[PDB]
Amino acid sequence: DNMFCNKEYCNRLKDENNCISNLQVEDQGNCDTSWIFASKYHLETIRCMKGYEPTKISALYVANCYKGEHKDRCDEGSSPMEFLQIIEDYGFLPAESNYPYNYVKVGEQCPKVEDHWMNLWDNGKILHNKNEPNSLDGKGYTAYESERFHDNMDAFVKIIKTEVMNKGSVIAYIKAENVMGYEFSGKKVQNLCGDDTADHAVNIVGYGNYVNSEGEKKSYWIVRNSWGPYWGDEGYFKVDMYGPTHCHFNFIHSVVIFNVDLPMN
Ligand SMILES: [Ca+2]
Ligand SMILES: [Ca+2]
Ligand SMILES: [Cl-]
Repeated sequence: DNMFCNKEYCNRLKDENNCISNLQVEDQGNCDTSWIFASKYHLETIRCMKGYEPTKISALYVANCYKGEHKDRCDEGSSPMEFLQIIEDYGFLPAESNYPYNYVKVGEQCPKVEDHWMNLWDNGKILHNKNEPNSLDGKGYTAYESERFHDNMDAFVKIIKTEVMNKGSVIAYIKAENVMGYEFSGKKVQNLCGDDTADHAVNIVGYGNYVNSEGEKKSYWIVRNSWGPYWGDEGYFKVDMYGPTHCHFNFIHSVVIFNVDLPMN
C-alpha cells in the first residue's frame, strides 16, 4: 500500500491487487461526457479507499437523469458541480452493469430504476458542513486553480498529492486540444503548457520523479483519460508537473475534490 503510494511516488496501477487497478479505462465515444467519467471515477476511487469493490458507476444514468429544462447532453459538457447536484436530486447511482454506456444513448429518457439494480450511493452523503470561519465552505466540492497558485506551485502539487493518496484520485481539467498531438501515443513524459481555459475532465491518479531529455530532475502526474484503452499509454499518460519554464499557464488548469461521508465497508 504505502510502497505503491507515498509522498514521492504513487502508482497504484503497479499493484495488480489494488482495487483502483481493477477500475478499467472507459471510452466516452463521441459525446462530451468526460465530466461524468472523471467525476464518477473520483467516487469509484473513494469507494475503493473505503474498502468497497471496484464496481463501476453508470455514466449513462448520470447523463440522462436530471431535473429542469431539456439539455444537450451529447454536444455540451457540464461540470463536477452539476454531477453532485444530480446525485443530490436522485439519490441513486446505478451500476454500469444495470445501465451500460453507449454514447449513442446519451440524451435518451432517464430509465426507471429496476428492483434488482445496485445503488452505489447507498449510505453516501455529500458533506455541506460549515466548519471554516467563512461562509464559502460546505459546497460539497473544493476546487483549486493553477493560475491562482502561479507563485506557489509547490503548494498546488502538495494539495494534489495528498488527495491522490487519501481519496485515490482528483478530478482535473485540461484543454482537450493539448493531448491531441501525435506524440501523446506512447510512454514518454509529455511536457507542455496549458491554455487560459479548459474543456475536458480527466483524473490525476499518481505521480513520480524522472529525468527529462535535457538531463533535468523533474516530476510527472499520471493522468487517466476516458478515450478508451488504446489512447495514449493504455488509456493514461504522464505529464511534467511544471512544464516548460516559459509557460504562462500550467497544463493542469484546475482540480476538484468531492467532500463525502461514506462508511468503511
Ligand atoms: Ca494549447
Ligand atoms: Ca484563465
Ligand atoms: Cl446534445
